[PDB]
Amino acid sequence: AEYRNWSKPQCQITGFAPFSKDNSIRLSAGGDIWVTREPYVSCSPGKCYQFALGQGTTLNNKHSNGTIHDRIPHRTLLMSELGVPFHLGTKQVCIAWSSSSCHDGKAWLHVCVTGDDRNATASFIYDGMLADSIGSWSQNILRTQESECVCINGTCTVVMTDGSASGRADTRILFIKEGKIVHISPLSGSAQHIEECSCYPRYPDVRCVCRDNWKGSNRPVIDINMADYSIDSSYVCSGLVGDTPRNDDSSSSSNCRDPNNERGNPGVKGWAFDNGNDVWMGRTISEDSRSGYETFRVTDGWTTANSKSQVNRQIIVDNNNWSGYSGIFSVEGKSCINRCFYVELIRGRPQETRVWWTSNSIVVFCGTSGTYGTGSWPDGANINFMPI
Amino acid sequence: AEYRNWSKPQCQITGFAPFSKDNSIRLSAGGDIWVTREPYVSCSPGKCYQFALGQGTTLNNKHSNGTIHDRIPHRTLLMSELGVPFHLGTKQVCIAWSSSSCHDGKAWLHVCVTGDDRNATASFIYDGMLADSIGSWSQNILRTQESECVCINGTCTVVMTDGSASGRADTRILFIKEGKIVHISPLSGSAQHIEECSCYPRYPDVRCVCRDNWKGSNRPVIDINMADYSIDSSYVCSGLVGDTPRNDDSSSSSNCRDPNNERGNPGVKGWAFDNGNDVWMGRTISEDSRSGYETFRVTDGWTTANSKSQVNRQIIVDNNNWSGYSGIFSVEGKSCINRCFYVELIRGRPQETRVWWTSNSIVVFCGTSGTYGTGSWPDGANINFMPI
Amino acid sequence: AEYRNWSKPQCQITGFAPFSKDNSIRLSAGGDIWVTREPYVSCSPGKCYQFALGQGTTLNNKHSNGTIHDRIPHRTLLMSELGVPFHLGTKQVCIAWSSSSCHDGKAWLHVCVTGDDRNATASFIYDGMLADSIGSWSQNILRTQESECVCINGTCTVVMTDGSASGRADTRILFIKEGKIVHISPLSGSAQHIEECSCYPRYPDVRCVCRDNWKGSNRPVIDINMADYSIDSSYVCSGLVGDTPRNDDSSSSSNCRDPNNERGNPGVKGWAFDNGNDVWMGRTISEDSRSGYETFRVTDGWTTANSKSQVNRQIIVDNNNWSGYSGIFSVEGKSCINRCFYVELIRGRPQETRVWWTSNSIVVFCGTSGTYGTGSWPDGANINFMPI
Amino acid sequence: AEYRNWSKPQCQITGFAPFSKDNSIRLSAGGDIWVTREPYVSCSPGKCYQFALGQGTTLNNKHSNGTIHDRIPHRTLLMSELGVPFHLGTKQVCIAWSSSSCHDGKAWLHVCVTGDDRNATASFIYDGMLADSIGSWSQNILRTQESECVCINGTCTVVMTDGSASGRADTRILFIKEGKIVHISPLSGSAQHIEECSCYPRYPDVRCVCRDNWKGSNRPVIDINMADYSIDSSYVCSGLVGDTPRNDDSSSSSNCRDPNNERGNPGVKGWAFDNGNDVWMGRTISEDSRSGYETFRVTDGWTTANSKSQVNRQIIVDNNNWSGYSGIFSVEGKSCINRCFYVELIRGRPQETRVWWTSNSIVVFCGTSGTYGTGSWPDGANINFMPI
Ligand SMILES: *[C@@H]1O[C@H](CO)[C@@H](O[C@@H]2O[C@H](CO)[C@@H](O[C@@H]3O[C@H](CO[C@@H]4O[C@H](CO)[C@@H](O)[C@H](O[C@H]5O[C@H](CO)[C@@H](O)[C@H](O)[C@@H]5O)[C@@H]4O)[C@@H](O)[C@H](O[C@H]4O[C@H](CO)[C@@H](O)[C@H](O)[C@@H]4O[C@H]4O[C@H](CO)[C@@H](O)[C@H](O)[C@@H]4O)[C@@H]3O)[C@H](O)[C@H]2NC(C)=O)[C@H](O)[C@H]1NC(C)=O
Ligand SMILES: *[C@@H]1O[C@H](CO)[C@@H](O[C@@H]2O[C@H](CO)[C@@H](O[C@@H]3O[C@H](CO[C@@H]4O[C@H](CO)[C@@H](O)[C@H](O[C@H]5O[C@H](CO)[C@@H](O)[C@H](O)[C@@H]5O)[C@@H]4O)[C@@H](O)[C@H](O[C@H]4O[C@H](CO)[C@@H](O)[C@H](O)[C@@H]4O[C@H]4O[C@H](CO)[C@@H](O)[C@H](O)[C@@H]4O)[C@@H]3O)[C@H](O)[C@H]2NC(C)=O)[C@H](O)[C@H]1NC(C)=O
Ligand SMILES: *[C@@H]1O[C@H](CO)[C@@H](O[C@@H]2O[C@H](CO)[C@@H](O[C@@H]3O[C@H](CO[C@@H]4O[C@H](CO)[C@@H](O)[C@H](O[C@H]5O[C@H](CO)[C@@H](O)[C@H](O)[C@@H]5O)[C@@H]4O)[C@@H](O)[C@H](O[C@H]4O[C@H](CO)[C@@H](O)[C@H](O)[C@@H]4O[C@H]4O[C@H](CO)[C@@H](O)[C@H](O)[C@@H]4O)[C@@H]3O)[C@H](O)[C@H]2NC(C)=O)[C@H](O)[C@H]1NC(C)=O
Ligand SMILES: *[C@@H]1O[C@H](CO)[C@@H](O[C@@H]2O[C@H](CO)[C@@H](O[C@@H]3O[C@H](CO[C@H]4O[C@H](CO)[C@@H](O)[C@H](O[C@H]5O[C@H](CO)[C@@H](O)[C@H](O)[C@@H]5O)[C@@H]4O)[C@@H](O)[C@H](O[C@H]4O[C@H](CO)[C@@H](O)[C@H](O)[C@@H]4O[C@H]4O[C@H](CO)[C@@H](O)[C@H](O)[C@@H]4O)[C@@H]3O)[C@H](O)[C@H]2NC(C)=O)[C@H](O)[C@H]1NC(C)=O
Ligand SMILES: *[C@@H]1O[C@H](CO)[C@@H](O[C@@H]2O[C@H](CO)[C@@H](O)[C@H](O)[C@H]2NC(C)=O)[C@H](O)[C@H]1NC(C)=O
Ligand SMILES: *[C@@H]1O[C@H](CO)[C@@H](O[C@@H]2O[C@H](CO)[C@@H](O)[C@H](O)[C@H]2NC(C)=O)[C@H](O)[C@H]1NC(C)=O
Ligand SMILES: *[C@@H]1O[C@H](CO)[C@@H](O[C@@H]2O[C@H](CO)[C@@H](O)[C@H](O)[C@H]2NC(C)=O)[C@H](O)[C@H]1NC(C)=O
Ligand SMILES: *[C@@H]1O[C@H](CO)[C@@H](O[C@@H]2O[C@H](CO)[C@@H](O)[C@H](O)[C@H]2NC(C)=O)[C@H](O)[C@H]1NC(C)=O
Ligand SMILES: *[C@@H]1O[C@H](CO)[C@@H](O[C@H]2O[C@H](CO)[C@@H](O)[C@H](O)[C@H]2NC(C)=O)[C@H](O)[C@H]1NC(C)=O
Ligand SMILES: *[C@@H]1O[C@H](CO)[C@@H](O)[C@H](O)[C@H]1NC(C)=O
Ligand SMILES: [Ca+2]
Ligand SMILES: [Ca+2]
Ligand SMILES: [Ca+2]
Ligand SMILES: [Ca+2]
Repeated sequence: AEYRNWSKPQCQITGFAPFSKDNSIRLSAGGDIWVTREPYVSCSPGKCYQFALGQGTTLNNKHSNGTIHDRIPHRTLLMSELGVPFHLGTKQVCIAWSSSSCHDGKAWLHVCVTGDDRNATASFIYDGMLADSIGSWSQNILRTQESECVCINGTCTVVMTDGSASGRADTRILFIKEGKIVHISPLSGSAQHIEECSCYPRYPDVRCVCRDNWKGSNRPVIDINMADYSIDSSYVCSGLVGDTPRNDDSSSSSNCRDPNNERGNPGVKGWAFDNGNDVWMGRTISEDSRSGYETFRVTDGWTTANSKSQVNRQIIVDNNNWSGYSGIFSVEGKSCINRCFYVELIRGRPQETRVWWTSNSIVVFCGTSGTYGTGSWPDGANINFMPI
Repeated sequence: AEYRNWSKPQCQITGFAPFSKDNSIRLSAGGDIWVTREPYVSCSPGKCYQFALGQGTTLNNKHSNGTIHDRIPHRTLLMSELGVPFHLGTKQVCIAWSSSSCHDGKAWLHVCVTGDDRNATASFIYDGMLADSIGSWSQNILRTQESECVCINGTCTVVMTDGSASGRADTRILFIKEGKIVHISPLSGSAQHIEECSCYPRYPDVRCVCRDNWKGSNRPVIDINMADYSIDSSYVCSGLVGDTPRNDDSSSSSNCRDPNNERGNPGVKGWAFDNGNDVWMGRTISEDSRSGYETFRVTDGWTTANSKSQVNRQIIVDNNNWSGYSGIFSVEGKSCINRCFYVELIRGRPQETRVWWTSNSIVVFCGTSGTYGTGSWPDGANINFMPI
Repeated sequence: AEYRNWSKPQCQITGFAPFSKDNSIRLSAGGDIWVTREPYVSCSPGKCYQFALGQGTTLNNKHSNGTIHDRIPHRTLLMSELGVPFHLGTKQVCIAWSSSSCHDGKAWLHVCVTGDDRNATASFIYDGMLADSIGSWSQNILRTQESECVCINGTCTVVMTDGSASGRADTRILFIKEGKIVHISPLSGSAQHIEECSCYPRYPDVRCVCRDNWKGSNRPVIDINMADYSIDSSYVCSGLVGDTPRNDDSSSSSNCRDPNNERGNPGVKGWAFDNGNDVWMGRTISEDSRSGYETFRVTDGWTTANSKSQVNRQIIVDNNNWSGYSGIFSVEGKSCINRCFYVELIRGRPQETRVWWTSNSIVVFCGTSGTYGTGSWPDGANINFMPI
Repeated sequence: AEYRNWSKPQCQITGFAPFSKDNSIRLSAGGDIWVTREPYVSCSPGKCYQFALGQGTTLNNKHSNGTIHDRIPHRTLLMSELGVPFHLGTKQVCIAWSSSSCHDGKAWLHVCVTGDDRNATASFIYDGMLADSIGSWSQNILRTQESECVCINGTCTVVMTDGSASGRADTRILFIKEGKIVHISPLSGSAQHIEECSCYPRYPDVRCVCRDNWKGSNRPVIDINMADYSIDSSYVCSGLVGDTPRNDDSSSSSNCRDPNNERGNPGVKGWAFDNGNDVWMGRTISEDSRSGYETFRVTDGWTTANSKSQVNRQIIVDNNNWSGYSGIFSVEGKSCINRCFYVELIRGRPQETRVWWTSNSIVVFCGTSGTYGTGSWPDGANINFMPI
């Protein structure tokens, strides 16, 4: 086995087609299934896996009470083949309340953060072995992507932020080789309060679309040069913005350079990617809350400030149903690199108070250059049928 | 690994021998097992798998209520090694309320249809990656075989129908290479309403025996030329007809060319195959309902209109037990190609109203050129022992 | 991969050491575990598996009621790695109420008998594919070994009896090559009623020690010539006899040639093997019932009629606990072939009537040339803690 | 594959980073999970596994009652990939109420002791086969390490003790090659009572740190010459001692040569390792009971009697939570050999009497040469939420 390079152009797509759905919450009502959140998807060259942060309990279990809290010592990174639900035989790959994973063509790298909020440890696990670690550098909360990292030619890159709810954010970009940290670069350019990057290979570089936690409903973009470790950043140009909350479509804006100061907090993890002058992106259908999900393309939305010219809309989850985080992953075909995405479907607290638990399922779609129809693919659990 | 060609003569069989049984419903009464329907079986060169359309729930689970409905967004295609029941570690391979799968010698192809009734999407997944998609061409329930597709020399063929189950039904035959659609041919010949084809290789071509949903209790036959993509069709010659409902054996008929207009609707998925002038075929034992199952050969039943000369009858499931859909799969031996079949054993609604769910198990038989005995292998669950 | 030949001498042993235990019944009281009987063990060159005939149900399940009956259509052959209990992910390899399995160095062969009592079918499954079948030749009850068959240089041999409670037994030895029956030899020599052979390779031939159902508490022996397909048979010489029931040790006998006419019915499946003039053997501790288990060597017990000279006795299961069938399997080391055995530990009906089910666990021991101590390794479940 | 030699220097570590946690007890309250104790970890060159001694039952199962008792015939050695909890599909690798395991670069060796207290058997299983066995030499509870053995160049070593727990016991060091015992050496040097050694490679030799059961709260050290089979022993020099119970830090001592006679009984399994003149070690935080866990380095604590100079402390489990046994394992990187450890987190009896069972989970950490933060990673189960 050789290192992956992702050295192919991006597939020209017309939209997205259904790929996978796990039905975790529906299954939790008649079986032993992990309580989770912050899922994502990543593929080795041989196959695709779903990941998530467990809460150290199954759902029909009294320890599921209070699982809205993000950071406890019992959280571990779960890894299962895509489509296989998170049952009791699922592997806990490392201890983590924040994570990122990727495969370099030879082995899996996992970045796993756990410990005290303000003095955390990030472990780097390469090929099933502990290879390196780093402590929190600012003693705010050290956190990472909650989606796949990206490796080119044996060098993997991951974005991390040591930040706090007060809008403090010290963002650094790590370069890692067989689990060893070989360089760390500070964030540079105009992006301001970066969390939870969704990154993708754009050979010879890497590009991330992130979450502005504090001041922008427009999404930050980071460019990472894999050859000399230099960094740049800005915001997605599209006047149809990707975060939640946000203004409505006729009053929303972006100038490509600065956070837009429109309903900037708290934001939600999401994704977007460039196709020439155009941008493909997802977002929640609601402007206020994490409900529904839609994808579309914005013509000129990548290079012209404030374009609002959409086309190729699809509903993924209708607006009567809960969504959550979303993110990108990439797949190498014979001649081109395809872009896919997942949507976290959160059930329970805080929106549904009949139960005491918090958990999610997922749905996944992939780029197609064929044709397709319409639908809606929500979580599908009836909250009244669940353990409490 | 090379592509499969199926370029051997058909095994001369004397009947069928027991091969596999999954006991799903019996197991569902003391364990977490998936609710399913529309199962089938397909073998790679290395092993066999069972497939089915899940209902996004286990059986001992309140979400099993109402699983008589065919099309919900939570249906996924389940895949498990043959004989491993559909438990909670089962892989959901794609989102689907109608499907077909086959292995081309290198990798698995799955065809997965989901979404709105009037605007569905069919996804094509090859080697674990999304390779193509199509949208509905008549806007009235795009649907496919619910059994294995067939590949020769890297080209896979699958039959799909869209449109009104009564009138203006539009059947198309797709040709697919590594998951990309390379050609689509319209149905041609005298077959009139086609659904749920059971197909098999007949080198260098492919042949399918289908279900006439509307006017015929005699089964349609479709021939598919894999060299030039041309199509022909007619009806199985045998005066002993294969659909349900049907007339009794002394008043049933077929003229090879047209639907017989004898109790044509609604039909059931089934199979048949040719051996020279003879046909081997399965059907339900009851002429009225989906109860029992029997196989036999009809001498001259392939090439002479209205032959009623049977031999080699076997009871697979006795007429005191429910059956369901059935279909064919093929297996390559060292010197010949064998034919096998599966029977869906449907339990619950509509026939059994003590419970609120609908599900199935399977039983599977394969051609033999040896000797064999008799028996009956029904589902075996006691409806009174079940969750409700 | 090449075919196995088992062309190594037998390891010289001093006794047996503990190898595996599955604890099935103890686990069944707090988990979903298959109901089974007639287990055995067999190893491919890479690993060992435990096998058993399921009853189409888990134990904590209302379908476990009435599982004392030996022959229903829902019985399937279960296969799991040795030490992994028979849980819901266990593979049902074929449909069977009697079976035998073995690995030829390239693939698994399973012999699986199911159907009507008096008109059964035996299927032969090689490398996951149905390769042949045979019907009952006498229309009594067709049955096979309930332990491993043996393959040498690509030819596998298995012993089958088509027999009935009226002392009738038509015994045949089959020779099978990649799942095809290539020859069938009748039983020959002085053994009279043969059931449930425990067989082992003894290069270039195969040797079996069986159960006499009717006239002998001394065990029949069969020799199988793998070059010309000829057969011979006789009875184990040892005056300490291996069947149950049997006379006590001072009044028991064998003349090497004939059944001893001492408490000959019904017997139990068991094993023995030769080491020069000596025999190693197991048997129940009780002379009346299937309780306890012990092993020992009888000096001159293989070649001198009526030798009662035991040495190296070990208790495996003490005489306050239920045993059951036992059998032999063989393991290829780098320089020699070791002999190992399993004991079925039957719980429930008919001996324990608080419950309505019958099932078993197993314990497994292997030949050692070292030293060892003492113990007792029974099933260990408390019948009062079980589902009913 | 070649034999492992561990012929690299020890990684220069700055402390330990989080690696794995299994959450067994928390899962256990809503799922079928094995009752265990005496866990450990060991890695093949390809992956890591967790091991433990099962109690022949799951926790939500009436057979869990009374599982404080250490030695029953139903105890088996459980083996699972690190992070996969001990669920019903877990492999039981051998029968054992005491064990040790290790990989020599080609295959797994397991040492498994079971049977009567006064006449036990130790089985040696190599590459899934029984290879050798030994009987008890002092007739008073033959027992071994409860952590990984160590192999260099194909020869594996394991330390065993038989005889009175707190009298004179008879400790022997076994040398094993492909499962065959090739030499046994008696303990030699000044160590007096030895139990439950934690051993590691220190090329070309092996070094163990053990438990003095009777007279010392300072830990015995054994040196094992792998080429010559010669043995030496003494006590860890550090005045900060590693056993439990022990005196407080200002009145504790060690003279490197003798047990310190300070609260010597009963002790607990633990570990330490040398780095030049320094020692790295773990211990319980409490001096009286098995509560909490901490690691640190003692400067000059390996070569100067009574050093109390600690640095680089880390809390692993805080002192409001139960700990248990701990031990070491080693991992081969590209340029150096890393040291890792596990901690057993015991729940239930005798400390927690609301329930009738005893079981544990684990947490695992590995050496790092990077930086890290702080935390506490206890078991996390609420005793009030558990089956009784
Ligand atoms: C079966 O399923 C298919 C596949 O899912 C469905 O087809 C979808 O339908 C989507 C919804 O209609 C559609 O996406 C929309 O696209 C329009 C842009 O539409 C175009 O306008 C441009 C601009 O010059 C033009 O390029 C287009 O091309 C024509 O020809 C081309 C080929 O050359 C082809 O693309 C076209 O089909 C067409 O023949 C076409 O004219 C966009 O405006 C839509 O966005 C508005 O509407 C949605 C609601 O659907 C809102 O949520 C948005 O906010 C937005 O509305 C705002 O903006 C409006 C101003 O534009 C304003 O009027 C509103 O008030 C509001 O402020 C949306 O992006 C897909 O492109 C199409 N996909 C494909 C592949 O065709 C099909 O409908 C299904 N059929 C059935 C029966 O269900
Ligand atoms: C143990 O297991 C085995 C294997 O399963 C069982 O063997 C089965 O048994 C099946 C039922 O009998 C049988 O299938 C039937 O086949 C007959 C055709 O049989 C032949 O008839 C022809 C000529 O017309 C004849 O020449 C044949 O030759 C004999 O001798 C030669 C020697 O050279 C040899 O080649 C042959 O093997 C045979 O020994 C032979 O007799 C067929 O007629 C049956 O069809 C009617 O019956 C079934 C009920 O069984 C009805 O449901 C059907 O609807 C059908 O009924 C129509 O037929 C009549 C004529 O019109 C009419 O009365 C009715 O009203 C109706 O209209 C059926 O298909 C298998 O062939 C046989 N398999 C084999 C391999 O032998 C065995 O029975 C089991 N034993 C026990 C003890 O349980
Ligand atoms: C710890 O564990 C070990 C191993 O598990 C225990 O030592 C076991 O003990 C077994 C039980 O005693 C024993 O098996 C017995 O063997 C005797 C035969 O004993 C031998 O006699 C021959 C013949 O002259 C002689 O060669 C032997 O000398 C030595 O050399 C051999 C080398 O080949 C070696 O095995 C030893 O080193 C050995 O000392 C030796 O003297 C046999 O007579 C026993 O069978 C009778 O007793 C049992 C009860 O155990 C009955 O159930 C039988 O039916 C049988 O009784 C019949 O015959 C009697 C004599 O005529 C008569 O009185 C009765 O009424 C009846 O008709 C039995 O098979 C093992 O060989 C020995 N194993 C080993 C490996 O050494 C040790 O006991 C354990 N310790 C503790 C404290 O638990
Ligand atoms: C985020 O996480 C990190 C990593 O976990 C935490 O950092 C660790 O913090 C611990 C706890 O403090 C440190 O361990 C302690 O080490 C003490 C010795 O180090 C200091 O003293 C020596 C000289 O004797 C100095 O040389 C040191 O070095 C300084 O400079 C060097 C550069 O050369 C750097 O290494 C350092 O960064 C410093 O800048 C240190 O200043 C050691 O004394 C201590 O042991 C006592 O304390 C504990 C409680 O912590 C007791 O339980 C224990 O019994 C010992 O107590 C006895 O000791 C004395 C007298 O004998 C008395 O004080 C007591 O009463 C008692 O009798 C412990 O081992 C650890 O080294 C450090 N790790 C690293 C890599 O730095 C961060 O704190 C955490 N941050 C936050 C914000 O949470
Ligand atoms: C989850 O835990 C909460 C808080 O511990 C439980 O609610 C409490 O119930 C007790 C009585 O058992 C009251 O005295 C408290 O005042 C309640 N607190 C709150 C915040 O409501 C709750 O019942 C637990 N949920 C479940 C399903 O057991
Ligand atoms: C399954 O669901 C059905 C309907 O979705 C339930 O039946 C209804 O129960 C309601 C509420 O009690 C009644 O008012 C209605 O008359 C019922 N509807 C129908 C169509 O009968 C049914 O009880 C559910 N079954 C189970 C076992 O939960
Ligand atoms: C297992 O099945 C048996 C036999 O069917 C059940 O016992 C019978 O129940 C009938 C009808 O309900 C009673 O009238 C008889 O007293 C029983 N008949 C016989 C022949 O014993 C038994 O109840 C079942 N066991 C469980 C646990 O459900
Ligand atoms: C676990 O088993 C123990 C041992 O029998 C039970 O504790 C005893 O309970 C019996 C009656 O059930 C009492 O008479 C004894 O006094 C108890 N013994 C001791 C030492 O306290 C206990 O009931 C069982 N626990 C559970 C949950 O079943
Ligand atoms: C199977 O597929 C291959 C690839 O298409 C075929 O390859 C050959 O056949 C072509 C058509 O006859 C030739 O003109 C090509 O040059 C040639 N290509 C290669 C790579 O050999 C092959 O014939 C097919 N085999 C069968 C039995 O249909
Ligand atoms: C990547 O890596 C090596 C050197 O580190 C180089 O030789 C190789 O040719 C490179 N390949 C690609 C695709 O970048
Ligand atoms: Ca924002
Ligand atoms: Ca019809
Ligand atoms: Ca007998
Ligand atoms: Ca001590």
